[PDB]
Amino acid sequence: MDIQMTQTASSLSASLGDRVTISCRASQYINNYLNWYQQKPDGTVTLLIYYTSILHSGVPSRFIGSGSGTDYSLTISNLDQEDIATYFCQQGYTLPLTFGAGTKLELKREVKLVESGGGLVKPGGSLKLSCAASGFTFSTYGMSWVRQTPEKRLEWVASISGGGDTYYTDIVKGRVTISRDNDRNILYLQMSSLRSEDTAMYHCTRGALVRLPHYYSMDYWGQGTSVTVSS
Ligand SMILES: COc1ccc(-c2cc(Cl)c(Cl)c(Cl)c2)cc1Cl
Ligand code: NA
Repeated sequence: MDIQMTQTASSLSASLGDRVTISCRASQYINNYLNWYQQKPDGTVTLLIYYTSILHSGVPSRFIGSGSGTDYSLTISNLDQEDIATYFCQQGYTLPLTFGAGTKLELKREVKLVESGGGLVKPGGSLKLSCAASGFTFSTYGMSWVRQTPEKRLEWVASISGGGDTYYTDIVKGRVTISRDNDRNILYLQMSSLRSEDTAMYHCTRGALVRLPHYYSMDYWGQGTSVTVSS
């Protein structure tokens, strides 16, 4: 069954210099295969921590990731203006990949992925999303689509290995097809028979293999392309 990730706090209110702790609970054991993402106010998503406690490139040791079993946390000390953002945890232990609903921090008082092809369609319509990749050896990396719903949740849609193996979340199976062109360095999502609940911003992400056989982090995110499905 699906692993539910729970972030009990939807927002925490803090002052500059404060220390804040964001909880993340898994509904079952995830073997410490927990990633944390930061989404800035402008929508940009970056990887923050992977494998519970390993800091991603560029992240200062003011951030500490902790936890085991089902109980995890992210602590940010010496809170800075640049930390005002929404933080999401994500388990990478079993499919479907699942995210917590996010915890916003509020104050009191190179590699490129570019998505295109979104649009507005009626239920039952079709769209082809594209993600142009540059700045890395595209054919060696797993790639994914992750959508952000109007309620601001992150939902994994599909992933494809460098060699073309594919994986989908159940609710899109048989309705979308992920594919890639390793000569043109483009990732695709063909969407058919669209449904209203598919309305979301679709982000393409690069997967970094953390531990075999298939524990990944999403180490780079595009800004997304919007899909709207309306009667
Ligand atoms: C059987 O379990 C799995 C199979 C595949 C993937 C998976 C996750 C990501 Cl993010 C990428 Cl990019 C890829 Cl290519 C595969 C993950 C799991 Cl847990
Ligand atoms: Na507030």
